[PDB]
Amino acid sequence: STGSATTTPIDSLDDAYITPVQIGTPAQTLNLDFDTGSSDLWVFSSETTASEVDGQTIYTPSKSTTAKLLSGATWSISYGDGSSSSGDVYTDTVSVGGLTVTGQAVESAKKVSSSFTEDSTIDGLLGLAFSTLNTVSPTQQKTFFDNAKASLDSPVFTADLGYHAPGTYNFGFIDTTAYTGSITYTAVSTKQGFWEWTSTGYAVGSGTFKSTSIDGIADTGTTLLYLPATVVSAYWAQVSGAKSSSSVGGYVFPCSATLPSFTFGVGSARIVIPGDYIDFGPISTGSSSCFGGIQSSAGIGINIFGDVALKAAFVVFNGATTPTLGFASK
Repeated sequence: STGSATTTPIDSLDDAYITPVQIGTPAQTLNLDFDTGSSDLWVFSSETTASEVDGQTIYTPSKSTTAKLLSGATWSISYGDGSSSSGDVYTDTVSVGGLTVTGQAVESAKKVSSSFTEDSTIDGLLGLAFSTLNTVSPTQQKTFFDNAKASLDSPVFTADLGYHAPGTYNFGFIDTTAYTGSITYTAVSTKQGFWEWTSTGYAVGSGTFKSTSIDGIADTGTTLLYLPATVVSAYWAQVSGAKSSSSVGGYVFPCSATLPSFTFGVGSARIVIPGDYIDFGPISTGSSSCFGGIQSSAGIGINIFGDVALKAAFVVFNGATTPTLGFASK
């Protein structure tokens, strides 16, 4: 089997991407944030504290003839941005782009933190990291991809995120029309539960490529590109007037600037992020200070190849017995 679904930016800045997902019988379609950095499929629901729902579409398990309470199971997750959610668990039928998994754990939110409530466009998350990170207790549950894998034509999914435009998540096949050149594959460590890999270096604009190993994670659920402070300083030093602002929480730059590109290495191959992809717009409405799309990881503990980086590539998440990642230009 295969599946193919369009993923759409939630706003004009590509702050996140939503993909429609069918849950239950009859189908209830919710727009979920596909997140290769976590491993829970959780949704706003009829059980979510009413004051914490503000415009999201909810899953109502009582209206699904295939929903079954997973007795005794609870979940609770905290994300790197400080947001969180928790609740109980149903199993139900879940379909993405024509690919159907029966008995998928659907984690029903009883509580969500403010950033989730405040984002009316995101009805939940669909985790695509390794199932060892799944938070369901006392019986850990498998991700949608893990459950589908054996049925897929090939044990892979691909992320093709658009810049200010829709893109595609495919399951079970590699669309050879969706990229240019060849796909370069690179080793993955699953030791932390992430799609963790080592970039071979970087360049800023037309500058020379610096060969240096940068371990990080391919994370569709993180908006920006978080890299070591040395790398980030070298990038922003090429932008007149750019500075790190403690009050704003990162590098800002004059909105009048034209940003340089940023290149990252994948083995001997190179992925070029155009400068425009690094502009996240005014820090507040009407400001001439703009927020940068490349930020320091120094306070995180891990480097994160988020959407800013991934949207410049066609990315293969190869879930073979030994997982690997593939990157192609497009």
